Amino acid sequence: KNMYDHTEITTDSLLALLGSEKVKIIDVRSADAYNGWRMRGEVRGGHIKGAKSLPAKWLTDPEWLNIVRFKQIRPEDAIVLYGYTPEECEQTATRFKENGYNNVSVFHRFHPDWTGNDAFPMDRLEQYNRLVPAEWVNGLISGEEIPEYDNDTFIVCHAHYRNRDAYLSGHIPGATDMDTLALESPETWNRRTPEELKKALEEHGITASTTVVLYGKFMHPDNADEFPGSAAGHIGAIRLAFIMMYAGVEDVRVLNGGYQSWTDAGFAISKDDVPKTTVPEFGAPIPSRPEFAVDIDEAKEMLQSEDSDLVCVRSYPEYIGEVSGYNYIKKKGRIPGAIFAECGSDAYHMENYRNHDHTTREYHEIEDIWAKSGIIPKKHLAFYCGAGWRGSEAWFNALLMGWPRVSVYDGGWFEWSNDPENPYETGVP
Ligand SMILES: C[N+](C)(C)[C@@H](Cc1cnc[nH]1)C(=O)O
Ligand SMILES: [Cl-]
Ligand SMILES: [Cl-]
Ligand SMILES: [Mg+2]
Repeated sequence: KNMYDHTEITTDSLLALLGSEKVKIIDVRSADAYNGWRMRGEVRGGHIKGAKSLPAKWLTDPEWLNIVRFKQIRPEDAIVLYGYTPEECEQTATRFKENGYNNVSVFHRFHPDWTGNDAFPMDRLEQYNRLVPAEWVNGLISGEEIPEYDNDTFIVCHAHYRNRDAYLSGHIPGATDMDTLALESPETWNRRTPEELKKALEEHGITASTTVVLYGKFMHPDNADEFPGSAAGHIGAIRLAFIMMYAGVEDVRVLNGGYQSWTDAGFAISKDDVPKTTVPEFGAPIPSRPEFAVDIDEAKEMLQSEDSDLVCVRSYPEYIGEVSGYNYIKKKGRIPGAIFAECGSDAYHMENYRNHDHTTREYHEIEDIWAKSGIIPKKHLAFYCGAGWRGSEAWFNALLMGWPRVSVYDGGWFEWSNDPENPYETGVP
């Protein structure tokens, strides 16, 4: 065993192992490349079919070994690493060997050999171009040619909940801030009326034909604060992406991992308070995509329909009625008949849908876990949570997979429990 010299596996050998249950093929490129972005100009992007994502970026994470174990990558597995180059794999190969993995090989010919021949199977996140890497945003704001972009009008929007300091403390150059209160009402925590959305989008400089790039800043939400949501900026960004896509912005992108991805890439930060450039007319009837939103009467119908389900994206203490999740909800319990899809640790964290760096979790893992609960694309799914934020992030993950009938039930537990006639469950199921 040599911690620093790694066996090469040939293309022929790896081809013969694609179906092996005992082989784990590990893509150490960025998660955005794994999803399908052609980050080196390859003609076919994505990953080797069956490969898992383990970005070499994560080697500096003190919890690296726990990430690997949670991915079910075990020492008895044969580990095959690849990246754009075998040199990109060397540190990861050594890290596996230092932690008791004795069967570790490096595949040298993923690019250009594997990517370049159409008989070598690859996979990709179907709608990966909605989930953009920092390098794409940098090219956009620099006026440079970038893939998956044919527009001439864009805006980069920094989302926050009543927390302008989230933006003023550091933001992507030229970006403007959007408080989530611009597009959702504090009375209902639902999306605002069409007339309000039209005015708010126009005042923020957004037309239906503007490419809107949304991101937020994660600032370590604390349940002891009056407004922990003010620190969950990137959930808020995906919430606004949902409302904008519902409203009719044709081209909405989300920066994968939010602000952390921008600074991790080494790009310059701005603290300017950028004034808005208003536009006079949104340019499309609102809402253009009403099917993206489900309200309570439709949600009740979906609970009675075989081809439909509500998907509860809340924490386990919320689900069993231990806590409400919120300092503004007193009632505790759950909507009867929903399928549980645990979000993470509480209302302000999405650990089960994210990596430690806040990029979206490897989509195969989300897909496979969902399938175990019957959360599958042949259904009409309405994702929901307390009041729509976490549900929007789950919804966006399904949208990225190309699922054809996914919605957010906007009202969530807030609306449901606000009517004392609605039934609810509590306790361990
Ligand atoms: C709808 N507001 C903005 C009031 C929510 C947003 C939210 C974040 N994670 C769950 N919900 C809140 O901050 O509690
Ligand atoms: Cl966040
Ligand atoms: Cl619930
Ligand atoms: Mg709501």
